[PDB]
Amino acid sequence: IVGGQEAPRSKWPWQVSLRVHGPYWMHFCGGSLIHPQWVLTAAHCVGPDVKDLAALRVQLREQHLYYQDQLLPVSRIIVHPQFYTAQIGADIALLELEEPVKVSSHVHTVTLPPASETFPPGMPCWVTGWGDVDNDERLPPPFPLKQVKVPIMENHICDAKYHLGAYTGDDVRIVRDDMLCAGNTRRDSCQGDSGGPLVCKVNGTWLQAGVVSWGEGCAQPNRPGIYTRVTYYLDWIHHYVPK
Ligand SMILES: NCc1cccc(C2CCN(C(=O)c3cccc(-c4cccc([B@@-]5(O)Oc6ccc(C(=O)N7CCC(c8cccc(CN)c8)CC7)cc6O5)c4)c3)CC2)c1
Repeated sequence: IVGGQEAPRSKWPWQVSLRVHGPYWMHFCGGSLIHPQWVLTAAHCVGPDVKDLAALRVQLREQHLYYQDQLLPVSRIIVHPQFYTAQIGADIALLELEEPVKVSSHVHTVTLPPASETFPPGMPCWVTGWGDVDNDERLPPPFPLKQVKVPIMENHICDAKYHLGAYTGDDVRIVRDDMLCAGNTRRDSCQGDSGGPLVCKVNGTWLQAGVVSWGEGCAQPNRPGIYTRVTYYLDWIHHYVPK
């Protein structure tokens, strides 16, 4: 997370950290709890190639990475079958946990948007995670969960911005219809936040609008952050995750 601030303990109780086995169980991507056995994340965090499940674990909401880890194993990685790269799209995946988690005020699910919600500009939305605090700047220890309020840009503004300073033909779409843009040069996600949630408050409920997907660097001029658009993938999600 670039810009913004350390998150409060009572906020983002759905935030998840994904961990890869090595010298230590290292954070590489975010996720969100959308059901007691289901984490929603980005496909590029776990694919496109098939990983060893035993090398992957999940950590539920933690104010600081590593200090009070209670890792949780994973029984299934479902990755969207359209997925090959983030730039093409369908950068969305699901993790099933070996057990259902227990829900509380500290730790509970996020609500998915109804298919009609467009998330127009001037909606207040926050993105969260333990990723880099700028281009090539690691989040320093003690690795607090960060948040930043990001302005949503309409898809067509954002596509056009990605064409400024580019050779790519204006008619050749870069920001796709299954994607969502937010951020500016002060406020953005970065590496390490991929797979975590962009959430927007609507009628006093938090809805996850996006999954942190990609961008040309972080908080770079004319390069807003790009997120997978959750509305686009509800039917796919619901094929696996009960209502
Ligand atoms: N601010 C929002 C935000 C949120 C989260 C994360 C980000 C980051 C996204 C990635 N970043 C980019 O700037 C970026 C931007 C655009 C495109 C890319 C990108 C472009 C093309 C490919 C990829 B890649 O992710 O997709 C890949 C597919 C394959 C490979 C690979 O295996 N190699 C590359 C090709 C190499 C190669 C070269 C020559 C010949 C061969 C054949 N033997 C093979 C071999 C290694 C490597 C790959 O990298 C990424 C990266 C940094 C910031 C941003």
